[PDB]
Amino acid sequence: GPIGIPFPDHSSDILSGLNEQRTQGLLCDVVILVEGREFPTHRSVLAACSQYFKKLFTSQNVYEIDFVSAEALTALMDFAYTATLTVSTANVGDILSAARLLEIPAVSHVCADLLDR
Amino acid sequence: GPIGIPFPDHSSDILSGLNEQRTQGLLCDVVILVEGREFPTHRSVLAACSQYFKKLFTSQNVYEIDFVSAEALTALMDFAYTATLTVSTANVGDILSAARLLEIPAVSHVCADLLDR
Repeated sequence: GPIGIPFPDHSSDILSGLNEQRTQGLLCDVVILVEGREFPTHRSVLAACSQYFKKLFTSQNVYEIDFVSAEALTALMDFAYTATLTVSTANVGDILSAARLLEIPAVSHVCADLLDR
Repeated sequence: GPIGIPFPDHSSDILSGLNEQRTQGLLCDVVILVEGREFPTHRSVLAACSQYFKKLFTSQNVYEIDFVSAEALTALMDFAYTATLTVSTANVGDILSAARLLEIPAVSHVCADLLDR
């Protein structure tokens, strides 16, 4: 009969490979531009993470985003590609604003819970 | 801050979204053709998963892959996008030869051991 063989580290290894690709600018199909900083990424990974980008890409190589800061987009990209959110009580309000406009629920829920109320 | 908050299930969330994309033919940038069967996929994900595909995509939009069976490619694509490989007594040597040619070392190790037993 069929045997299922699970691979515990597989999804981490796939994400690590996609992160290596943006870091080298290899096989990226899109560039986001925010405050003069370029972010080579994958439209597929952005859409799996952000309902804003999913909507944008399912209806250019370059997309200029004006409604978030470069600092916040950097935190949010690093999270999408590495699974770790780097944040301070100085920039958490900025990260939360951006996560709410880009519609990234994991981030927007954790940031708002830190600040609730 | 700065403080690195880990999200332990994020990598599986990303892969789940990539798998939904593939299952529907959405945001897929390449088609693999094997025995008249069409598999819409992402070259970034295949390269992250297979050293053969990494070299191929970093060296068209449709590729006919004649050196693996449709049965073996189906199993290996499901693996790439889900983290579980499903095999049987009857198809294990076939998945083992495809994993060696596609340079997917994690799969060939498990399959070799299954076959030798």
